[PDB]
Amino acid sequence: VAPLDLVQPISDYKIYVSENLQTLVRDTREFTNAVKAGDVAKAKKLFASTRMSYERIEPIAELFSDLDASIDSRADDHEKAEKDPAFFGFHRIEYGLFAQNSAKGLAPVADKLMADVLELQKRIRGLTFPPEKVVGGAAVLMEEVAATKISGEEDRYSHTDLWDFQANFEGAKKIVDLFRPLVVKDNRAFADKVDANFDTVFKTLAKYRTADGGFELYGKLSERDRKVLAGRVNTLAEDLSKMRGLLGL
Ligand SMILES: [Cu+2]
Repeated sequence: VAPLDLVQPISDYKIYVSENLQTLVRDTREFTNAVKAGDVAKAKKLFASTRMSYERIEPIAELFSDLDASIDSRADDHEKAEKDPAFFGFHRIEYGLFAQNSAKGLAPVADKLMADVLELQKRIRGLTFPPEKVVGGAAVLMEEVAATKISGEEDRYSHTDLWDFQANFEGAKKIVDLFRPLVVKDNRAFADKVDANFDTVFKTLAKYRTADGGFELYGKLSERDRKVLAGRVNTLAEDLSKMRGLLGL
């Protein structure tokens, strides 16, 4: 794959990233202001779907590692866990909303979160996307979805994990789709494989959908169901890992 042939997919991935940030900013506005207005109910129904935008751009969170750890960090990323004042973002607000069932003291965390999403948009505006970090970030995100997220660790309090899994798989697929034209040149069998693998994982999550387009609580998956998904998700990581090889990255 010639270097110049990598320019096209990246710039389209950026438009993609942009549209998700346009959608995130909006949904985070409605979401945060519901939190600050003490409407614990509205904020709970908006939580998972709001994050989908953020969870689809997670294959490149390294390119904004600081805003990542501000927006989407979790309790065990802080030495004082759920009562650490360094804990910010969705999952901090998730604790109050779902676990403790209140909005008390969440107004500060809400505005800071609104700030970070705006700052994330401002960043990516003029941020360049290394192709190996785009493909590589995808493969690893699949690696950690199968290895670590599978535990239910990301949304401890709401158990909205399947929303996030879906958004991760969708964001990762988008990348496979934008690179398929370069890949299919010498590895059509492999491109076809990757599609069928993603298709499998989507068909797997679809068993947990409801008509709204939402998902059952993650607890509802037995530890056997978890291991079956993990195996299917791990296949995705493997492919993205070999896809970046095949493209010369
Ligand atoms: Cu996340």
